[PDB]
Amino acid sequence: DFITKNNLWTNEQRDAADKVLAEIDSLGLEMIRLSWADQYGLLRGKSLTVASLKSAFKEGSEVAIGPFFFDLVSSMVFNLFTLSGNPTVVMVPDPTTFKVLPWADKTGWMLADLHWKSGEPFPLCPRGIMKKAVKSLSDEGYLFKCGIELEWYLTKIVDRSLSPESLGAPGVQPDAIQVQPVAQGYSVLLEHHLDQVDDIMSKVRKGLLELNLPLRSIEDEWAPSQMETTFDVMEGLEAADAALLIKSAIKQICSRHGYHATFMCKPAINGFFASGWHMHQSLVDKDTRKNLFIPSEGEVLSPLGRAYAGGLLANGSAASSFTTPTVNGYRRRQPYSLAPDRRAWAKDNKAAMVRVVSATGDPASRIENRIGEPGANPYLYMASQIVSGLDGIKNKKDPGELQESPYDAQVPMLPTTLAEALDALEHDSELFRSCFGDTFIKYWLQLRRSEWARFLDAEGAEAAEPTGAVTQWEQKEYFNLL
Amino acid sequence: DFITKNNLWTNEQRDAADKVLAEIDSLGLEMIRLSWADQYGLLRGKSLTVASLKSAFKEGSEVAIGPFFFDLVSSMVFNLFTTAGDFEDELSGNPTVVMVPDPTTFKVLPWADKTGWMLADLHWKSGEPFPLCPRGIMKKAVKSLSDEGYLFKCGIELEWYLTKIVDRSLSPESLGAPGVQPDAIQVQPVAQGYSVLLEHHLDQVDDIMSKVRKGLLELNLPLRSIEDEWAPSQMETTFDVMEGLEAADAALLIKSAIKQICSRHGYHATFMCKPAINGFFASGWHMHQSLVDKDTRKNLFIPSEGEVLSPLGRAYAGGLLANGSAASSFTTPTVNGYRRRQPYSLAPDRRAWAKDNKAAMVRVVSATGDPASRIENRIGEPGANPYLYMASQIVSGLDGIKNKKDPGELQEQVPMLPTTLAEALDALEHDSELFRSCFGDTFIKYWLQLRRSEWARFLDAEGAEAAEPTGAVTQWEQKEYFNLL
Ligand SMILES: [Mn+2]
Ligand SMILES: [Mn+2]
Ligand SMILES: [Mn+2]
Repeated sequence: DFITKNNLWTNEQRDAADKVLAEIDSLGLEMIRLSWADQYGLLRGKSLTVASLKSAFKEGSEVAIGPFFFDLVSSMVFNLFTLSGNPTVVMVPDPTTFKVLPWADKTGWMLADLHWKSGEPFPLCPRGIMKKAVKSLSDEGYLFKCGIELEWYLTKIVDRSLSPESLGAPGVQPDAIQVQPVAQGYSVLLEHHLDQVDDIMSKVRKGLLELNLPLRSIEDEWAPSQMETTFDVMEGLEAADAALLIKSAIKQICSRHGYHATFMCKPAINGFFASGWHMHQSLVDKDTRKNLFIPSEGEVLSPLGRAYAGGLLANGSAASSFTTPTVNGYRRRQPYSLAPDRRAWAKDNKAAMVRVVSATGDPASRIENRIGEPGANPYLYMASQIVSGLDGIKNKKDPGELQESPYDAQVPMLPTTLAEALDALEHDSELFRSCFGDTFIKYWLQLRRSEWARFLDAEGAEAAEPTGAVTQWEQKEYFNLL
Repeated sequence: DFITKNNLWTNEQRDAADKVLAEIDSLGLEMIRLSWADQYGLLRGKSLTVASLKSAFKEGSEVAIGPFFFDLVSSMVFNLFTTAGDFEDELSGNPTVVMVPDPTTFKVLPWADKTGWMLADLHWKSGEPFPLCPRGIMKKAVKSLSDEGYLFKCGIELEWYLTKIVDRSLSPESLGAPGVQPDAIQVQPVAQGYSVLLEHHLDQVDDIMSKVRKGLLELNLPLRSIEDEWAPSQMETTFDVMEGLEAADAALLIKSAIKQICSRHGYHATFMCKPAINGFFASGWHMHQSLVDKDTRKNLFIPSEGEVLSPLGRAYAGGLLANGSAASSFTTPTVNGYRRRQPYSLAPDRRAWAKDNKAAMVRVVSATGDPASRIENRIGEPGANPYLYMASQIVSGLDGIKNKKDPGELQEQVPMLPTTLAEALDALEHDSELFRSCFGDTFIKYWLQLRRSEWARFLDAEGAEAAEPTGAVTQWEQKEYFNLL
C-alpha cells in the first residue's frame, strides 16, 4: 500500500474512493481513465480496467515521465537516455475528482498526482504547483475564487490529416486537421448565431451539465465561429481541475460528432480573431467565507484587493510565459484589440491588463486579469494569479492609477514575444522560484526556450511581430492539440 | 437583490418569475436565452443555465455595450477603449450594463432543444436605465401616451422573402473582417410569382411555411393571415391587433421566430426590403394604428358623419405627417429601404393623407361609427427596428394631438418624403426637437452619428450615382442586410 504508507490520502479521499468504486459497480463501468496535466495542459495517462483501478487505489500505477521532456511535437529537449533520463513515477489517483464521461462508452475518469517511488512529490507536476499555491494562500488566511470564462473556436472537420504523408516525425510537426467555420459574423452576441450552431452546441452544453460542471452562459463571441462558455465561481484546486475537464470535454465531444474545438489563441484561418481567457479572481476569508475584495464608498476595491491588483500588475511580466504559454498567444500583445499590451488597471475598460468589476458593497466585486490565453495550463495560469497577487498583498504594492485610456497609458509595457516573456522571468527569477520551485523554473526556462528556437528557424524573427500574420508553424504546433 | 433594490419589477413581474421558474422546472428546460434589441432591432444577448437564470432574477446579468457602438459589420463607430466622464456627452468606452430579465416575455422556443427565452432591459449598474436601449425608448412613448389617457393599438402587416439556401457562405474567404462585409448567403427562390394571392403558391410553400405557422402559433403570437405576395417567393404575414409594449415585443419575436425556424430547415427568411436577386420587388411593413381610451377601452378614432376620422384621429394623422420626414430613418433605417420606386408599382413616397391613393404615406380606413376606424402608415420597411418604428408613430402622432395639427384634405404640390437614408438623416437633424425630447437627446446624436457613417460606407463603396434611389440594388446593400435582417 504505497498510498497508505506514504500518507497520500485524507479520510475524505479514502471514503471518496470507497464511493467511486460503488458508483463504478452500479453504473457498470468497464474502463476508468487516469490522467494528469503535463507542462502544456495536455491530459496524459492510462485507461485502466476496474480490476486495475482497485489495485491503483493501493499501489498507484507506474508511468514514465517522458511527456515532461518532450515538446508538443516530440523533440527531446532533455536527454532521456543517461534533468535527464526517464525515471518511472507513480500515478496516485485522487478519487474526489472522479467523473463519469458521458460521451464515452462505459468509461469513468479521474485525475492523478505524480510521485517519485520514494513518495515525495514529482517537482514538474503542474497540478502540484497549484496545490503549493493554494496551501500557501491557506496559511495567509485566504481562499482563491475563480470564474472561468473561455473563448474558443468551433469548426466542422473536413479532413482529419491521417494520411502517412501528414504524420510528421519527432520534431517534425504533423499537418493541421482541416476545418471549416460553422458560422460567420462579426456581429457580437447575436442570438441567431447561437441557434445556428446549437446543433452541435447543444451536445457540448448537455455534456458539461452531465459532468455536474457549473456552466453559467453560452455566448456568441465576436469573431466568425468564435464562442464563449462561462462558468460560475469555483474555489481553489477545484477550479483548475474544472478548467482542465471543461477544455477536454469540449474538445472530445466536438470530435465524436465530427467537429474541431481549438483553444489555440489565434488560428491561421482568415477571419479568425484572437481568443482570450480572462480570469475573474477574488479572495475570500478561509474562516468567514466572505469576499475580502468588497470595496466601500470611494474605493473600487478593498485595500486587500487593491494589493492583490498591485502584485498582479507588478508580476504580470515575469508571469507572462505562464498566462501566455504559446508563441501564437502573443499576437494578443497588441493595441486596439480588446487585449492588454501593457500593465494597466482600470474599472470597466477592456483595453487594460487588470479590469475591476466591482460596486460598493457588491459581494461579487473581483478582478479580471485579461493577459490570459485560452490554451494556457489551468494550473500554471491560476497559480500564477495566486502567486502574483499574494505578493502584492505581502508587499503592499500600490497598483498605481486607474487608467482612462490604457492604450495611452505610460505604464510599463507587456512582453510581445514568448522569448520576451521568458527573458522577463529570467531577470525576475524569485517568487516563482520560491513558489513554483527552483527546479521547475530551470526546467521551464530550458524547455520553452527550445520551442522559441524552433519557431525562429522555421519562420524567422520578423514573423514574430504580434501584428503579423499567423504563421504555419503556429498552426502546426497548436491547432490540433490545443 | 439588484432588482428589488431599484424596484425594477412590479408585483406582476414578480407573480410571473415564480411561475417562469415553475414551468422551467415542469418542462425540464436547460437553457434560457436572455436577449435584447440593439439599435438595429437585432436580438443580442446570452444563453443562461437554469442555475444561472435563477441568479439573474435577483442580480441581473452583465453585458458590454459594444453592439451599440458597432456597425452591422462591426466597424467601431465610437472609441471603445477610453472610459468616459459623462458618457452621455462624449459617447466612449465599453461600460458593463446589467440585463434585467422581464418575466412577462417568457417563451419556450419550439424549434430549439429545451431552451427558453425572455427579453432584458439594459440598466447602468447605478440602477438607472441605459440611454440607448430601444425598448426603453418604446417604454417612454407608452408612458407619455398613458399620461395623456391613450393606449397604442397596433396592427402588423409584414412582408418578407422565403428562399432555399444553396450555400451558407462559410468558407474562410467569405467571413469578412471587422468593418468588412461578409459574403451573402447564396439562395434560390421557392415559388414563381407575379400572380398575386395565388392559392397554389401558398400550398406550394407550405412544407416549410407550415413549420413557421406552427411555430408562431405555439408562441401564442396572434397570427392573422399568411398571404402570397406579388413578387416571386415573397410572402406577407399579418397579425391581429396588439397593444403598446406587447406589440413591439411580439414584432421582434415574430421576425426572430421566422428566421430561426426557416434556417433550421435549410431556408433563408429575410427582412431586407429589396434583395439583389432577379425579380424580387420591395417588401413593406404597413402598420395600422389607433388610440383607445385607457379606462373605457374604446376606439377614439371612430368618426361621426361628415369627417373621415374623429378630430383626435385627424390630429394624430397630422402629427404622423408633419414629422414623417424626420421619422423616416426610424421607419426606413436601411439604405436599401428606399429602393421602393419601380416601373410597375406605387410607393408611398408622398407625405400625404388619402383613402385610395397608393402614393400617400398614410391610408385611412374609416366608416362612420365603425369601431375599427384607424389609420395605416406604409413607409415602414420590414427590416425596421420594432421599438423605434412603433415609438416613432406614437411620438409623431402625439405631437399632432397635443398641437391639433391639421392633416388637410385627403389626396385622392404634394410634399414629398426623403428618398434616401441620407435625406432621412438630413430631415431628422434639422427637425430634431420632438425626437430629441421624447427619444432622448443622447440617443438622437448617437443615432445621427452612427447612421451618417453607415451612409459614407455605402457611398464609398458604390459611388454617388448608384446611391440614387431609382437604381438597382447594389452589392453593398446585399452584403449589408441580406443575411442579418
Ligand atoms: Mn468575452
Ligand atoms: Mn402588400
Ligand atoms: Mn395594407
